Amino acid sequence: ATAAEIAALPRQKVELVDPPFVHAHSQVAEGGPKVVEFTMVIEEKKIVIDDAGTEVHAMAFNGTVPGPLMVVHQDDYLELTLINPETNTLMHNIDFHAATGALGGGGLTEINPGEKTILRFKATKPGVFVYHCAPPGMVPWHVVSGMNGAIMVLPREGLHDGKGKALTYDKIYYVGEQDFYVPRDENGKYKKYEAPGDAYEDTVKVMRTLTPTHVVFNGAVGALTGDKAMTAAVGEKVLIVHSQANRDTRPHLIGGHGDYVWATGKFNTPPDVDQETWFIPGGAAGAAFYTFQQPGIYAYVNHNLIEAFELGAAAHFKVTGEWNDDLMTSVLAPSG
Amino acid sequence: ATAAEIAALPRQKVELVDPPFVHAHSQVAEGGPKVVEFTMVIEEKKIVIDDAGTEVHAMAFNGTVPGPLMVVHQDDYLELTLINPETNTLMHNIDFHAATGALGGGGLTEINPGEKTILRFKATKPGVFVYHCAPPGMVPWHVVSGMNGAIMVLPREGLHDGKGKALTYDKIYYVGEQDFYVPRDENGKYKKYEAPGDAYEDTVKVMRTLTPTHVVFNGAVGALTGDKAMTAAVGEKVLIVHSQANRDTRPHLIGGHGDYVWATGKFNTPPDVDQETWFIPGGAAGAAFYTFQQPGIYAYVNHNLIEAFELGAAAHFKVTGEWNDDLMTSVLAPSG
Amino acid sequence: ATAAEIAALPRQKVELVDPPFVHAHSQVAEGGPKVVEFTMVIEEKKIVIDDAGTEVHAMAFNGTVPGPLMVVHQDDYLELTLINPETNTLMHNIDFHAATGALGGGGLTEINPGEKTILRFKATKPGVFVYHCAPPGMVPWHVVSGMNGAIMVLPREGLHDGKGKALTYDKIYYVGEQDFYVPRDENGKYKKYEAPGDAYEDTVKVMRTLTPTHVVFNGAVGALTGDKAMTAAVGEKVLIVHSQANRDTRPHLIGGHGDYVWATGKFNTPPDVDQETWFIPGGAAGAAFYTFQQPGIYAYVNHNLIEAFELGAAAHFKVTGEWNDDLMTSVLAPS
Ligand SMILES: [Cl-]
Ligand SMILES: [Cl-]
Ligand SMILES: [Cl-]
Ligand SMILES: [Cu+2]
Ligand SMILES: [Cu+2]
Ligand SMILES: [Cu+2]
Ligand SMILES: [Cu+2]
Ligand SMILES: [Cu+2]
Ligand SMILES: [Cu+2]
Repeated sequence: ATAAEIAALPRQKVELVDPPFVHAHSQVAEGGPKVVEFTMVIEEKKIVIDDAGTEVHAMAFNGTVPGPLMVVHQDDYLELTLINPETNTLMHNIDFHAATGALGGGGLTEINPGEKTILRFKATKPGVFVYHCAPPGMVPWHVVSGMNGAIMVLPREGLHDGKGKALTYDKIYYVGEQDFYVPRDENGKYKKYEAPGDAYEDTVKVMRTLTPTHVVFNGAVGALTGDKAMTAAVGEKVLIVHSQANRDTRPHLIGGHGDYVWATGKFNTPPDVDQETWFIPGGAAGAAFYTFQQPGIYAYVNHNLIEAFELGAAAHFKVTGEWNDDLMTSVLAPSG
Repeated sequence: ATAAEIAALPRQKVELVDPPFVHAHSQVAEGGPKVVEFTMVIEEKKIVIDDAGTEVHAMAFNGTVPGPLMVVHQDDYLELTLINPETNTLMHNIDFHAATGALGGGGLTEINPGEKTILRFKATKPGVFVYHCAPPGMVPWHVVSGMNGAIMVLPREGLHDGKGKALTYDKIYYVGEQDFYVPRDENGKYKKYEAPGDAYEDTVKVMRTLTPTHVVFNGAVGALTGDKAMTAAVGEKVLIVHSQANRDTRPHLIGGHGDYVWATGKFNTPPDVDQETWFIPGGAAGAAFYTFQQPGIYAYVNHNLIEAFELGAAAHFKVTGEWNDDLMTSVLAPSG
Repeated sequence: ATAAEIAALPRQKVELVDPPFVHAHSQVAEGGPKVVEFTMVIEEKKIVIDDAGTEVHAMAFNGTVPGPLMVVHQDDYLELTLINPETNTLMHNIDFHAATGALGGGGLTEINPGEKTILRFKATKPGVFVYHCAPPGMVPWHVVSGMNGAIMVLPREGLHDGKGKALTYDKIYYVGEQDFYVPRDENGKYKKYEAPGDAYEDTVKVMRTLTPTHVVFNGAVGALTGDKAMTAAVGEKVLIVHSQANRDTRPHLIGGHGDYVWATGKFNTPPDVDQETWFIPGGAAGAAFYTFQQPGIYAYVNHNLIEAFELGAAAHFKVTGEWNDDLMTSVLAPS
């Protein structure tokens, strides 16, 4: 409770890392409640989202779409230092779905270019939760320009299945999924603009059709493919955290399953098991736990396959290890 | 069980109230099975749904969009007197998703202007359920002109969490979400018509694109905002019933959570907990239970933020009490 | 399981049947693990999908949209012989969402016209699961041309509720839902094409709007209405398996409920109960169990009612038996 007791608590400063990677943390909390501190600089910046050179004026927490994942434990205090540099042109703020009161922090964090703010909240509820910018009058526009990310609030005792048993992951990835609404000119070619402000009226028009032009993981078509593929090994236990701040998605691991999925993203709700494809509503985060059993390339997709393969929502995993013929075997290879 | 047994049961006449309020009722059932009696008159009427004077020909149970919430207990009989006055122009009926047989009651209740009908059914399954009009050949048209609502079938012992702890609400609010399909002319302006029949062909064209022009709560943009804000106090337990007869929604309380959410709306299915954003599929109702911990303004939204902030799907809660600094605090107010 | 052990398992050839019917199987497995063998031939053919004569070039497992349901039990091996006849024009393959490895078997089954393949996998997880075609660089096009179906992997002990009480169905039906994306010319008329590859660029343009032209059960508007309605009696227990390989759906039985719904489709996840409307995400199969209580015509719909009644997603059940006045009665008939 008391502001004096909260001053007595240990501090712990964390350096953030860019998605899909997640900063060092422990699954089981060592010691009692802490004030965990993060800093993020907001950058408005031109990003290129596909191979044609299509451009978006992105509004990015820490310079990335999505914003980085922050990890705390249940009953920690998270303390954010949020900086809007004077080179920015817009007011921004932050709403944590994880937090209680003042529009998730958004009423207390309104910062113009050149301003900074520090917010603290108590992470009372365990799970993965979306955060996003939400300035009055301009909420969808900042969210759909990439201004969103996730936090994970781990239970103090680490993850468990529905019936008590410990689930320890070997590695964790964060896939942030983004719907973009890029205006087209008379000839169906993507438009380009000088400042974010100039794109406003044209983007609102595309938004009102409810149809994105691109749906991407980590900011761009193919950002998580080729040599940017996520990696694992046969027998390795992976947690995939997935968020969508504005629109529904239906993740699917091609060649795999979600062994335990917290599809609502909340760790006091017991996970579904043996999932082929799970569902994360717009404005939520989810998490899926899988142990790889076969080596090779996997694709991780939004299973609206038009959104996956036409709009850009596909990532790769490259998995090393030995093939298991009991699980699957080619009895007769393709032959005439 | 037998007709004679039903004829012996006490009757209870209930006066309906307009959404978002809900008629007087008891959470734990007072005594044994009753025949609960309700009367609704159907009104066809022009409504104005936005601040630009946009009109819809609404087809409204008891004159409101959505129609009123009816509350019974498990194993009561709901006996509905449905009235279609001579001042109306179309045939209407009612399908309760809570009922078993004859298309939810739809096949037994087709009434022309000038007619009435009395339907009785046993409320065998506890939960919140959609009701809606469904005239053969004309089902979606009546549903997206506002002709839908919800009933709540309480367990006789009241609400309980997933492991038997009782859940008593202080307040209950009914939010009905509606997708509308308003035709435009060649110049972008919404069309007006002089009767409901005349809008039919044009509306069907809009409906087939599957893209609503407006998504609203309680019949209009801003219906439940500012001074028509729903009210609670810090410490109050509130039940929010949300329905959508046609299209999916993803409710979120900005600054809050769904402590217990029956996302499917069915009380024999254990609620999800600590929800940030939950999902209600088109054709269903869901309910969220939450204890306010912080005072101030809260927005209640469909978290496709385009639908919420551009299309109309936003309500307010005004909450009184004192601020809890342990839960959230501004460490450094915005500043250069 | 030693190599010797796998090698000596009994084999069983199963003859497939067309949706919405399901091949003969037992709910409780009889005996120990088996290798269950199925054969399917791929057919590219023009089908008529609505009452206006709109045609599509379907890419059809076994000649049907959806593909047939295959039924095995947990820890059975499923061994599929997949044939692509010389008269087809395109390479096809298969990805079982039930299988582990090589893109669900898609990396091992790429067959040109004139070729066959045999894939074997162990069915380790119980549930209903989508299967679909998935050729590299053309995945959505084969899926939305109807090249998808479902399998059911039953628990060895049959279905159970949450409480561990057995659930035994009398009848099972498979409803495959398909989103089609049919191009139109500038007059608003649906286009017709000579060969499947001719339709490609125009179809991808419709696909990118994310708005299907038609949403149908069993390959056409009205396919499961009228004389082809599904049948049951008062007192029968019915399992409805439903799949959608690309797009969300929200099934509803008008006049009925889902007593037990495995909405995610996976039998180790306890079912939801007393459902009005349930939700199956694109890329999944779901299952609903219901005991009919009343006779009459029921409609079974996607409960986006525009998709149901304007785009084609509506089926019928005709149920025989006697009316129960306790459950519902007309006290005063329209007057
Ligand atoms: Cl896939
Ligand atoms: Cl929000
Ligand atoms: Cl319906
Ligand atoms: Cu912003
Ligand atoms: Cu939000
Ligand atoms: Cu009506
Ligand atoms: Cu309905
Ligand atoms: Cu194919
Ligand atoms: Cu798939």
